[PDB]
Amino acid sequence: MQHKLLINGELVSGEGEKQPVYNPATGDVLLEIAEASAEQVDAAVRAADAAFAEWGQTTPKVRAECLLKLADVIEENGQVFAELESRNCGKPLHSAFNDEIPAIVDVFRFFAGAARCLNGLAAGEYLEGHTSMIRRDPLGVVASIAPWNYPLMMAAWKLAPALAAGNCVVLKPSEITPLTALKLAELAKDIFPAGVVNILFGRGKTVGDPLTGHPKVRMVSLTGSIATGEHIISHTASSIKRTHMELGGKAPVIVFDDADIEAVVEGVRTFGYYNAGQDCTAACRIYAQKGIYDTLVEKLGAAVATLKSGAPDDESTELGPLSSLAHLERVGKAVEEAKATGHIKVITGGEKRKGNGYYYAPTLLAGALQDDAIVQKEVFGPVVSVTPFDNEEQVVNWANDSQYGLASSVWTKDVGRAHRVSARLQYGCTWVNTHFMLVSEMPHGGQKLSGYGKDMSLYGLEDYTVVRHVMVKH
Amino acid sequence: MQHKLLINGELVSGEGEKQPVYNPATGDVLLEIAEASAEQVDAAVRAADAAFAEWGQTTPKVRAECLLKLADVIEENGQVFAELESRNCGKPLHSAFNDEIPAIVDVFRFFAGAARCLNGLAAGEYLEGHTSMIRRDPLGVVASIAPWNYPLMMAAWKLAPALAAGNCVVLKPSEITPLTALKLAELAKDIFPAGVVNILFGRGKTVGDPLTGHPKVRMVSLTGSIATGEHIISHTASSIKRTHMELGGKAPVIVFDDADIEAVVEGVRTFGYYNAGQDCTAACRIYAQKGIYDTLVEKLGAAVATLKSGAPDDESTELGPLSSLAHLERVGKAVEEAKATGHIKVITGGEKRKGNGYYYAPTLLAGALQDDAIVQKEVFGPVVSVTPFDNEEQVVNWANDSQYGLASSVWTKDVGRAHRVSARLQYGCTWVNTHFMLVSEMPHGGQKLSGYGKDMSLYGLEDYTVVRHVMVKH
Amino acid sequence: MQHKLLINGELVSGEGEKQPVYNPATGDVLLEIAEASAEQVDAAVRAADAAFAEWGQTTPKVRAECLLKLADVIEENGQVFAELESRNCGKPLHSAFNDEIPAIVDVFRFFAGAARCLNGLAAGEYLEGHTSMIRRDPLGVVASIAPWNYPLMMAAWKLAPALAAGNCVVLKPSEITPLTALKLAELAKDIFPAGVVNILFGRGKTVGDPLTGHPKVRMVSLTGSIATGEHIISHTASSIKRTHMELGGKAPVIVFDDADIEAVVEGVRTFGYYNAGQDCTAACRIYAQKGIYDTLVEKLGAAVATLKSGAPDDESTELGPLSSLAHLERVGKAVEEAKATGHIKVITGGEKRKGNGYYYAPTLLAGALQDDAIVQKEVFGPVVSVTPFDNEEQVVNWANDSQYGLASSVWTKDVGRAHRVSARLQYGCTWVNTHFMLVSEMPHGGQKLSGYGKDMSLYGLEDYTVVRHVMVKH
Amino acid sequence: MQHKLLINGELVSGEGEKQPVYNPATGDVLLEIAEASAEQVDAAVRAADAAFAEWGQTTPKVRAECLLKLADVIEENGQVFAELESRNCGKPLHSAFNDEIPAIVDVFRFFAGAARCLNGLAAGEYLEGHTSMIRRDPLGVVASIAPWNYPLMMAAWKLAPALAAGNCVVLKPSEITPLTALKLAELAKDIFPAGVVNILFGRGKTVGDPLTGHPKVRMVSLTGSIATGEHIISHTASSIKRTHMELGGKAPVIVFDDADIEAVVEGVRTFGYYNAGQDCTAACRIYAQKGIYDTLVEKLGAAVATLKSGAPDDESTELGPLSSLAHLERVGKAVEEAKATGHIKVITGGEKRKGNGYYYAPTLLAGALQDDAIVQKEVFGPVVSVTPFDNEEQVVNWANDSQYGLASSVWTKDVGRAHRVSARLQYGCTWVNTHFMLVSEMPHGGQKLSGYGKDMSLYGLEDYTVVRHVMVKH
Ligand SMILES: NC(=O)C1=CN([C@@H]2O[C@H](COP(=O)(O)OP(=O)(O)OC[C@H]3O[C@@H](n4cnc5c(N)ncnc54)[C@H](O)[C@@H]3O)[C@@H](O)[C@H]2O)C=CC1
Ligand SMILES: NC(=O)C1=CN([C@@H]2O[C@H](COP(=O)(O)OP(=O)(O)OC[C@H]3O[C@@H](n4cnc5c(N)ncnc54)[C@H](O)[C@@H]3O)[C@@H](O)[C@H]2O)C=CC1
Ligand SMILES: NC(=O)C1=CN([C@@H]2O[C@H](COP(=O)(O)OP(=O)(O)OC[C@H]3O[C@@H](n4cnc5c(N)ncnc54)[C@H](O)[C@@H]3O)[C@@H](O)[C@H]2O)C=CC1
Repeated sequence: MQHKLLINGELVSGEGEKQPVYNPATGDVLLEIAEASAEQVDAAVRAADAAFAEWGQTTPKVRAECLLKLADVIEENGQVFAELESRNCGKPLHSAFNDEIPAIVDVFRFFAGAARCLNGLAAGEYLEGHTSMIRRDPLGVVASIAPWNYPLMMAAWKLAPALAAGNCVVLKPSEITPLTALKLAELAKDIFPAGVVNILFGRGKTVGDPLTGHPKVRMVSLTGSIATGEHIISHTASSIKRTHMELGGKAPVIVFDDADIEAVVEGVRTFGYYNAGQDCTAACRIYAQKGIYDTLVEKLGAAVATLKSGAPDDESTELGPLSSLAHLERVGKAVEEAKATGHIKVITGGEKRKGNGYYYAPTLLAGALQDDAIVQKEVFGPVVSVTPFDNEEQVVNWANDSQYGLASSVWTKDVGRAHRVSARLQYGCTWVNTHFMLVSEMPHGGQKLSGYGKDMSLYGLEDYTVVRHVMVKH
Repeated sequence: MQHKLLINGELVSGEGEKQPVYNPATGDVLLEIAEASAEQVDAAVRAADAAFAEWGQTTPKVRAECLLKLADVIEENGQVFAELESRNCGKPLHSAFNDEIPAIVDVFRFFAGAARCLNGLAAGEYLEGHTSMIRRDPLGVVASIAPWNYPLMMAAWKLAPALAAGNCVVLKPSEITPLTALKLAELAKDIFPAGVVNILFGRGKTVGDPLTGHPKVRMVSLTGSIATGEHIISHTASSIKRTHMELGGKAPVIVFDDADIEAVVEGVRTFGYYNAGQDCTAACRIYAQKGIYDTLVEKLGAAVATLKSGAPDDESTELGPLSSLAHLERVGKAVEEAKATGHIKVITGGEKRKGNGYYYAPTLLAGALQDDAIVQKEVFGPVVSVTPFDNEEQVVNWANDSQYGLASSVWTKDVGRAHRVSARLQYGCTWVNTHFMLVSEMPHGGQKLSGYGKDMSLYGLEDYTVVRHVMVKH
Repeated sequence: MQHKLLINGELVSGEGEKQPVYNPATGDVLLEIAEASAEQVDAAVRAADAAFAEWGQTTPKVRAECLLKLADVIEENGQVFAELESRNCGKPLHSAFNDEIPAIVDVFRFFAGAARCLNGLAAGEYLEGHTSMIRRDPLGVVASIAPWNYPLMMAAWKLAPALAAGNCVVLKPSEITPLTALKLAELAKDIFPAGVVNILFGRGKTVGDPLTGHPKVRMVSLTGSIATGEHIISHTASSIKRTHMELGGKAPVIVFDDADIEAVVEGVRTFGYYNAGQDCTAACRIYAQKGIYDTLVEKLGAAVATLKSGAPDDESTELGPLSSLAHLERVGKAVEEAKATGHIKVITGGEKRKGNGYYYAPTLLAGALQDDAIVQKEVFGPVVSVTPFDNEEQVVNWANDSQYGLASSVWTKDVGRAHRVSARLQYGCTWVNTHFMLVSEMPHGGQKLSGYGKDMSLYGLEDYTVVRHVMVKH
Repeated sequence: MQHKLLINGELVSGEGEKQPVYNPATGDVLLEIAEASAEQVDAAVRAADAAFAEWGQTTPKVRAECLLKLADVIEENGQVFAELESRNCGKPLHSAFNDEIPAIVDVFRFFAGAARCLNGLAAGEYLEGHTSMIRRDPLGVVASIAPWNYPLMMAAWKLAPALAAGNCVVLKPSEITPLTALKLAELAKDIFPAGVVNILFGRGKTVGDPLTGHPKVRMVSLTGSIATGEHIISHTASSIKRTHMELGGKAPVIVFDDADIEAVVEGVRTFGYYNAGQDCTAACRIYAQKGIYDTLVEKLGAAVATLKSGAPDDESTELGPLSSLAHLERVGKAVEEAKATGHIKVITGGEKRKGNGYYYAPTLLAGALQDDAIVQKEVFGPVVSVTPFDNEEQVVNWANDSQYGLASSVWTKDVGRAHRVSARLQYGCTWVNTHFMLVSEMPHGGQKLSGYGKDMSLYGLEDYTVVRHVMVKH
């Protein structure tokens, strides 16, 4: 149980107000943790700023080596990290341990390698008698704001490319889920020079506002809700801060008549509900051609109904709780508002579970229409909707008439159709005949209200550099 | 006398309010032009949105061809274009014809070539049994907002990459300098399909606010002031619009003891006052090493005093007027504030010219200190200040202690020093033993409050695309 | 009608031996052209080496501009180039004019653009206190050897990236087909500085050998047979000359049971027999799944039998003659070899056309086995074989057990299978559900005995550069 | 000492003839090692080729992990590798351990990361209704030939990119210096799947020729002499094998009047004679402007003469022996022909050292002229020549009139000139005011008779891939 902030190479108790941290599987408080005070946010940013003079002139190879050691330390401590995440998030331990930990280590190893591989334009005399070259320099201090659904994983996605690029970082995890960030703080303390990495604790208003609005923070990076994104953008507009934003999605799952229906069902059973659907790429919005609609709904309803909820440290557990009491009510409301339309049918689920801890039933809803709030707004819970469609053109225009733009999939056995739909979809990512898969080499990020900017890949690193032109007269 | 807007392939009169356009050399009204109405702003964006369906799916080759045509049409009308810009802007005719026109033509020809040269990640199996590929797709409707200092040039810088990336465009020129834009509108009418290029006219509040606020606008690109920049980021925050920003600069000209002093004087006499200093890269704030400080002030004062003001259409004319009455007043005020410091000597200039038109005397200001407003804040007039400095480390630190980050130069004969200073400058571009030189291949753009995003280069193209990951299960 | 060599900016008669050039549709001599003498070969190389001192220091902009004006000139002379190519090669006029001319113009336009877009590595301090940058400089004099199948087109493929990169070029066309290249010589005389382009006439032994063996030639680029590839490689090994090689292919066309059979027939009818099959990507070797083999053989033999041979200048003509008397004998003996195998049935064709000029009948052969010479060796004629297969793995292993690696296609409606096979095929190109399509943006070039290096695309330009590291100590 | 071959996952004794390995400090025989037999060569290529089936389809993540593992194993055994290298090559122990070992480990760590960062072209529709993507797939079996100057390091330069690209490898070390190769074999046995790495022992003619001439080998990579290069090119010509060649250089050291003479002296003293000058980037050829010529020659002579020879395992030792008796015989004869020219003065050295072991005296030769053999031919021993020049243009022309193209440097304080001369030099790399410095991210490789292709950097990985165009019809 580690509870202190990391500021300028030191572990320090927050001197701000204490706040409760819950075990969502039971509703019990794990502990109370004191927030960073106004003075602590400011000290953190100042240390980062002072660390940048030397840190921002390091070589790729030195940064690469810091990142590989950070990778090793997380890997050697995988068990402890999974346990804290499962306790804090209610993730089934086996899921946290087997799926997330290996990914988090790999993010770090991949960004170590990428640090050393940055592209440019050929240097030469584009104007007679002058030599031009292009560099990628870092920006300075980055404010990173991580969400509650993948606490350590988001932390890794924000830290790794910022560091790789030669910036100093001030990280605020969600106040719901600080436990693994504060264990990382303890373990990562001496890997980077003092002030290069600072990790704080507390709420958006009390810690987040002073952080993101500091005159020395040159870039804010955020993964959370659109209203938060909107807020950070206006709040930092007076200093034209670089922003980097991932604000959720509402992935259409387009299933045509020639899809392997069993594979769709097997897929959605996992991708609709994994992490209780609190996932920015959740397979939550099915468009199913009218030919296969009834068969899909029946078979999906029956596969979803067998998802096993239980203790997170039980291996048989597939579906854990929601993140907080408030989130549970949020998800519950959305479903009741679906029900209230009169044409949406509950195929299975649609209830909070009995007990303490924040469990909602795995839910499937059918007969959802394009203009329904269930289709158009992100629910972020263990809830999947099904909408009938007639034809390719109509369903592509529906999928793309969305304010979201992060992820999507198409299920069809036809080569031509898969490539047509793929080319047209206005989403950061499109899977063909699967969903959900990410690799550290391939960029994750949105368009429209989903945001802009990439996590993972070389693009991810590029977002934390400024491209510069130096032209030398002969 | 071309006064009509281009909306959906048609030349139409503005149905909003009449406004005056002036000749800055004489102070006379050139004509009055009806602004675009609220309804016309909305029709333009609707046209571009509907045109995007087909235009976003065109090939690189087809967009390139359209862009070569556009280039052609500008070069065929270069003499006319240069005349309109001179009349509206007060630019010397020979300068607008011999410097601006070819560069404009070349911007379009460059971007035609780069539309076909877009980079990606090697397609392949990053996860066993799944082929990943990476795409660069267009955003939709771009709202482009251009300044009054380089009206046709900035229009090109905004039009060329956005079209090359596959977007549709709604362009608003400065209400002060619309004449080349409206001539472009007539000339380029049938080169792109209806709705792909739309050009309007009117002020920021009455036309720019409803344009950048349109729900169908996905990206807003602005060259203009910091205040305008902050306001647009605030205004479009609610829809997380991509923003692309170039908000000016204050280019440090760092001159060491071993510099070629006569080449510095020759350079600054051009690059300080070209365009009356209304240039986002003007050589406007000199740091001069103490060994050469007084000789430089001496020789620069004498060279700046000879700069010739006169009729724009006269080949001997070197310095034209400022853009408007209010911008003359702004510049004048700045100069007076420097005087009132008590420690700043006027070496030459520092008065408004008698006569009609908005002429300001070419001005050198000496004894400017680091913390003076004349050093920290962009004047955007024919005014340069000179500050003495001691040593390399001190001056780099002073130069980098700015809210601006666009352009800069270092003058020194030593290779080591030139590279050391160039590596450390926090500026989008640094020149060595010159200033001011731009080529279509090399990006131009800032950091800090100068903004982010590039114009020109492969990078300025990348800015109008979304990176997409498509992954196909085997 | 044009017969002079281009040497150092002058048009001059060969002083070597006269050689005959035939019209292959009639077997008549078009004219006799004197070869470059050994002195002229030396002289053209020394002119290119002399021109390289300035040409290799030109800006991308200037090279681009040369290339666009060359593109204009070809376009302007489209009709004439098509007639000469049709006369000298037997290509149906409509095809040379409508297919080849527009691609040739486009190649030069594409490379104009790509010349300004060359990639590199971010410049920076990879070693503390040292700034490294990466350049892409030209090699020098490039000897270019073109084949008889696509005379002007291959001339464009060799010239365009070599010039774009800043090399000087000494081109040798096939002695069988020099006519468009000599017209090129006249037309292009003055677009580049003297000696930057040189065009010669003559055979391999008398002209190629002295050219490719010249001490100042730094790179040889050849499209032609494996034996000429082998020979050039030996003959230039003494001076580690850079080689660039496209040596033919034997494209596997893989047809699965779920293919659109009618589309495969339509495709192979054009792509097996376009240019009388004298094409490096011809669809010449079908592997047909057991399920559809017999249907495919029946439908294909019926489609092949309608191919209309006749006067090249007739709009209805689809199949022109072979390139020479010797090539006709070669093709003929290949077909008699299959037949003598005792298990290959002639479905249609399989003879010489009556009359003069070098026409072979459009030919389909069925029952060819994996180890038959008809399957294994390039015939380069209007001849296509068909071989049954059982399963996917078997046939991918068959297709890959070849000495060729240039092009290939897979025909299947199944997305999974399309991507599996495409991933696995050991060929420079793989089309899915089509064949033969090329674009200037995408590379074309082989592996194994097909050679190495690309034509078209940014990669094609890269092949004519040396990457250089300049490291500057602080 | 370890003497066994690594073939297909097993350590086996050579079954060919026994060859002596020498300690070049003393002339003692270290041991005898049996060569691979022709059967063993064949068996190695066959194991690699069978290993490719699965190894060529691994993900970048997997290969990178094998590479990080191998880096870990070399690092963990750093002290032993350096001892073996020292005993084998006469390298001073402190030099091999402090300089060579860290750089070798880093090569592997670098390539591990680069394996996951491969660039491509943007996937999309370059031809309407067709989706194009670009991949980078492995070649299959690579034969790598390592030299005796940096045995382990060159084995890493060849192994790391070939493996990162997805190829299998059969490495032949120099028969002179196999000890670290065969220690690596032992230690690396189980890191890769069976047959993915194979390490043989033996001579160019008995093991080399059958290895590089094998039908399953698709690429040959050689670092060695020009003769050897020319021979590998002719010998593999019949199968058009990809070759990859680093064949030496003669690096010009260009020293202008404004150079820091003391820095030039301190530089060359190290870079002229490190590794007894048996380096392809040796600072061996000085061009010294007439103003500073006599001072440089005096001071250089005095620095060179203090170079301390002595036992390799002694900390004070700076200069070790040459690599063998024959190489010492060669070096001594190159110096004798320089003396017999009648115009070269021996400033210091110019003799074999008394004793056993192959020590030659650190040697400085003055008054050598542009056309002398000592200036035009690589010597590869502790020998440096000095040539007086008059002007910049003359010396750049002198430096570029070489059949070498690997490395070079320029020493001058002037920014203009350093850039002018760097841009013009026809050398794969140019240092400015230093020489010799290599880093993993930056390519090393030549042009002209120094060969082509690159070691280290992303370029060096690209050299072991085939770019492929996959195009899917809609
Ligand atoms: N990755 C995620 O956690 C995502 C969450 N959402 C949605 O957010 C909705 C409602 O609020 P929450 O969900 O609790 O997420 P949120 O946006 O409120 O929280 C994400 C992060 O932003 C921080 N934050 C909030 N205000 C801030 C401020 N003024 N300055 C700086 N940082 C600030 C939070 O403390 C937290 O670390 C939920 O429906 C959830 O689905 C949507 C997309 C992604
Ligand atoms: N190009 C640059 O980087 C420039 C920096 N500046 C600085 O700022 C001053 C510029 O003069 P101004 O005309 O006042 O403003 P502005 O310089 O920012 O004009 C730029 C463009 O933005 C538009 N604009 C203004 N308000 C808008 C709104 N609410 N919504 C949409 N578009 C809007 C204008 O109509 C014009 O087309 C100068 O003193 C100079 O110091 C000025 C001009 C250019
Ligand atoms: N003077 C003569 O009697 C010659 C006879 N041959 C023989 O005749 C046939 C030639 O037919 P193609 O199919 O045109 O050969 P090819 O098909 O590979 O022709 C491709 C191009 O390579 C050129 N080339 C051929 N040998 C060369 C060499 N040694 N050095 C530089 N360039 C060279 C050709 O002139 C042509 O431009 C072959 O069967 C070959 O054995 C080849 C060259 C000369």
